[PDB]
Amino acid sequence: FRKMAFPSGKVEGCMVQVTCGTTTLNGLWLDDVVYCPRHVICTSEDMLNPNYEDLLIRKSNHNFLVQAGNVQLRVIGHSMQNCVLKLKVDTANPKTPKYKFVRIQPGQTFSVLACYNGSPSGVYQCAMRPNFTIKGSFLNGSCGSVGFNIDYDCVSFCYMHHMELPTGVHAGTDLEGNFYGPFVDRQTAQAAGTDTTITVNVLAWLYAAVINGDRWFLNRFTTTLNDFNLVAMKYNYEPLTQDHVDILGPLSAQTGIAVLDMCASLKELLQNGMNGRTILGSALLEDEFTPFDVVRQCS
Ligand SMILES: *C(=N)Cn1c(N2CC3(C2)CC(F)(F)C3)c(-c2ccc(F)c(Cl)c2)c(=O)n(-c2cncc(Cl)c2)c1=O
Repeated sequence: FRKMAFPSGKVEGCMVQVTCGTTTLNGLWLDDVVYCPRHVICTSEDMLNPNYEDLLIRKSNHNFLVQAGNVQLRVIGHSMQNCVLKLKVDTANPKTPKYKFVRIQPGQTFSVLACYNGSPSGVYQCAMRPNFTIKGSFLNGSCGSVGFNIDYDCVSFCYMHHMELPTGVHAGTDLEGNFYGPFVDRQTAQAAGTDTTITVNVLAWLYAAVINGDRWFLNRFTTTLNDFNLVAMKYNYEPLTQDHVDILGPLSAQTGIAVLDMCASLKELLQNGMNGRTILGSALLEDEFTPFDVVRQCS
């Protein structure tokens, strides 16, 4: 059992390099618009507290260089939308996939295509944490890398990378330029909230373990939503709702294991630990697989 990303080809053909003066980062080219982080218009002296509006007045169309590999795009308009710039270009991307922009909820997963200088370098699976950070793997130059899901033909873009916080976790926006959580595109102290564990995801992963033949943690007990939620609170797990129970319905049905029974098994794991045993080759409880992801990789 492994985190698996979506095939990246459809997004790879959308990545470009954006340069404003001496500042370069990655952009996303869809139809005749390139999307990128607005901090492309900054220099180092700006970063403690940029006035983006004032910085952008000194910028004309020709001050943005956009390159799609070799293909050299002509910028014919620009605007700022929240924390992204939209550069209108003369040429529609011929490789534009069917796509949508979506603002995800905490707990939801997506693939990241990490890019440097407009070139794709790696793909991996990630999650929006409850505190609205993502635990990405990004180096300097990665801004403008995107997070997405692929449903049949359609690319659903949900994340654009902006910044690494001092703690080494990552913050960024939806493709409308609104940050997830309370983060801002300046270099101030921005402490994260409690990184709580995504309970419904852990349950989904326990079901995937049963589907794949790891069953040692199935115990004799059941519990109630309220009693389980006391336990979740003590262990900094998200509260489980009836909605969560409902979305676990297919996995429950497939395995014959009532969601509240699986809850009682999780309770025991939280209270007693894993006593040196593994689940799906992991020595901790994994929370970055959704119910939806589990179905994908199991059947
Ligand atoms: C991303 N392509 C470059 N970079 C930044 N940058 C780029 C600048 C801000 C320096 C500049 F030229 F003036 C504009 C940041 C960053 C730092 C502070 C801040 F408020 C923002 Cl909005 C961004 C950054 O964090 N990273 C980054 C991203 N992911 C991982 C790492 Cl190790 C660094 C970055 O590459």
